[PDB]
Amino acid sequence: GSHMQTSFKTGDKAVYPGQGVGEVMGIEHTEVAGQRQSFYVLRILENGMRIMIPINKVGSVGLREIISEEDVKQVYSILKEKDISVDSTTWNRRYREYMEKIKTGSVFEIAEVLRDLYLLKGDKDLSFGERKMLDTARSLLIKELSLAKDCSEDEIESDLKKIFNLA
Repeated sequence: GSHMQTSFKTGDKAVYPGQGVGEVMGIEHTEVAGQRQSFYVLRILENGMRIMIPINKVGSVGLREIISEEDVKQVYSILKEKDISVDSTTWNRRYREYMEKIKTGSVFEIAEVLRDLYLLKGDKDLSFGERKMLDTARSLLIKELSLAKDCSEDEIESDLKKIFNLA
């Protein structure tokens, strides 16, 4: 053959503002009320769903890849120190500087946030108010670190046992 492409086939991960849980598996050609149109075959890593992102409605790109395994390695090193265990007095003040990190959901930030609350209780079963911040941070921990995972959430959720020494 000769012609058999669109924009970018399988080989890059793509993350739009809404989900990001997916990997490019090629381009599918559908028909919108009888019109020839192309879409990125984003294969959802969560359950195996199929999103068809429009290669044209996205304008310039629309779908922007997240951090790479390079970051995932650095991030682990930020939390690998079990000596960050904040005091219960300063903890109330530490809640504030960590509350702002949840707004950004920055990978290097969230990992530090959740870690602080994790070591604050020693185990994963945080208190009512600690679990409230941790629940939002955990949902982002495995979202960014998802790169080194490429599997069930248990991959990153369990990494925390080797980092915070939960076992």
